[PDB]
Amino acid sequence: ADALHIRFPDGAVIEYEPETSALTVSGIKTASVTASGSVTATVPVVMVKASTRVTLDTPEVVCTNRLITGTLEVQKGGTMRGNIEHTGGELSSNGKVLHTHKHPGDSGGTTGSPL
Amino acid sequence: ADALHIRFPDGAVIEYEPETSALTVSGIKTASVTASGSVTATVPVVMVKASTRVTLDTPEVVCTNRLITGTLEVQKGGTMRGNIEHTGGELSSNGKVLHTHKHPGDSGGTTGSPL
Amino acid sequence: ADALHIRFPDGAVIEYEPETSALTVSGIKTASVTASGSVTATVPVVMVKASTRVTLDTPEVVCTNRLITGTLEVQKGGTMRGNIEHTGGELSSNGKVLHTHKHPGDSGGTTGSPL
Ligand SMILES: [Ca+2]
Ligand SMILES: [Cl-]
Ligand SMILES: [Fe+3]
Ligand code: NA
Ligand code: NA
Ligand code: NA
Repeated sequence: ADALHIRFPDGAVIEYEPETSALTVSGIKTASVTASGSVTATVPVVMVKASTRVTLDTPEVVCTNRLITGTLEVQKGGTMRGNIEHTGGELSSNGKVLHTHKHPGDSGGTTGSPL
Repeated sequence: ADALHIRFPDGAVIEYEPETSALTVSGIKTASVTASGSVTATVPVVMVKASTRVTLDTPEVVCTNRLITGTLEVQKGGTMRGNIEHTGGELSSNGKVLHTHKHPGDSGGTTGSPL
Repeated sequence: ADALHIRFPDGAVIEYEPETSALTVSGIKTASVTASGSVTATVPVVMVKASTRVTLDTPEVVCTNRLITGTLEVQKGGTMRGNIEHTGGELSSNGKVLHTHKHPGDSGGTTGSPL
């Protein structure tokens, strides 16, 4: 056909509105999509507003350019290439702080912090 | 109308079940959505269970709060702010290990590792 | 029923093609899905091709295994565990470079860079 406009007894909406070219699904509890090949979305802007969590349960997540986050937790290691510029706190490894650490010196005293 | 309940000859299902408020798409090979503006999902929990890969092919991925990963690979650099606490292995740069590295000292010997 | 094949006056397509088991939504401007519980996608490959941005506006994004990115920006700190191997530039914290930094030594001179 030529239309999609559904109002359900639970208050859900599933429709397409060609005047504004808007596909709307609202008022549902769950959605799922199960496919054997691929799911693709091609659009300038993707917004996911998830008040609990977004889980990407996969061997690999690839971000092709920039990734921005508030906090980061890495569990099992990694690699980094390129200039990595840390500021605004301490970058420590096993308690040793990059910008402030000292060493025993070579003649019995202590070095200063990094120059 | 008021219902959406489709069973296809390939075994796929596309339906909405208002008793449980559940939208189900199953038994398909591929899905795609192509839009000129935006795609938005607003829901407490998003689960993506992808046995091969999730690719976010975009100039920028933004996580507004926490990001947790198993391993991390950064290809082209970055910035970090705030306290970054590494433990449980070596944090190295060009082979130099933050928590264990030593230097030639200022009078001919070698420093100890970081205090 | 047993079919889903819609052509709209704006040129949009919403259909399922059982010959190839392909669900297609195309030629739209916006889509949104609003749910009170969860949205789940289970499929080997997820592709998001977003010419402006992907935003995960959530307390927590979890990648269960590998995360790969071009650049990284961490705004508010974090933790890292496991071996983290940086190469191919400078890893600095508050201007102090892991692989090249020096210290005042313990007898009035300057240390060398890391061994
Ligand atoms: Ca000395
Ligand atoms: Cl010294
Ligand atoms: Fe040092
Ligand atoms: Na530490
Ligand atoms: Na290294
Ligand atoms: Na720095």
